[PDB]
Amino acid sequence: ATVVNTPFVAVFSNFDSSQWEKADWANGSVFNCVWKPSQVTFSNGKMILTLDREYGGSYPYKSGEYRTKSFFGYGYYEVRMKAAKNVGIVSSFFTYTGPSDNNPWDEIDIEFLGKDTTKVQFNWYKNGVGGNEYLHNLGFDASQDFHTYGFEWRPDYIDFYVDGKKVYRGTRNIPVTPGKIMMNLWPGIGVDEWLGRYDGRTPLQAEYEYVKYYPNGVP
Repeated sequence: ATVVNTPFVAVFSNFDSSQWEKADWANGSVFNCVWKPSQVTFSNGKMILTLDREYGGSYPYKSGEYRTKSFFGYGYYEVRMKAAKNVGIVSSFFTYTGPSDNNPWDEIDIEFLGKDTTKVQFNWYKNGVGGNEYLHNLGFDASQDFHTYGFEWRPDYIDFYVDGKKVYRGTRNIPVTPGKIMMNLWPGIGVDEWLGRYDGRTPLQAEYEYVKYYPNGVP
């Protein structure tokens, strides 16, 4: 149960599966899918999250959320990934803790709004209060090939990276509490102005090659 304070590397072409959990429940909130383990699969060196229709469940859609068992502190978080492109959905890479862990809801998000994959959205929560949505123009299409994305999280700031280059700093209401690293793919509900309305189109997938955490350095 020690916060991880040493380098962590999961390359999904070859990694210790035992450090991870597939979600098998519904997040609720603005997410119009249930998580199933069946929707997290592995091929071509990649972890694949697949949003697909769901049959006779309580949700119209199923999808995948993959989550570390460990909690991680201040430092540099990096994902290499290729977002799903579709109106109304999100592909993500983020850190999260909250009341499951007797913690405040402290979270740092990098989210690719399917409706426009030339943009990446940064956000974060502290004690359950967000309101930091910043949309960055990538200058390429995030769904077209893999790129790396990341943040150095520190007590006073979060610095956002795209392909090894720092493009933004947030300073307001920075989270404090070590979180689990997670990736998910979902259709939104009740959030049309933000995501567009979800199409209902399936299957859709987001693909990830790795996740790395460095307690010390940046690029």
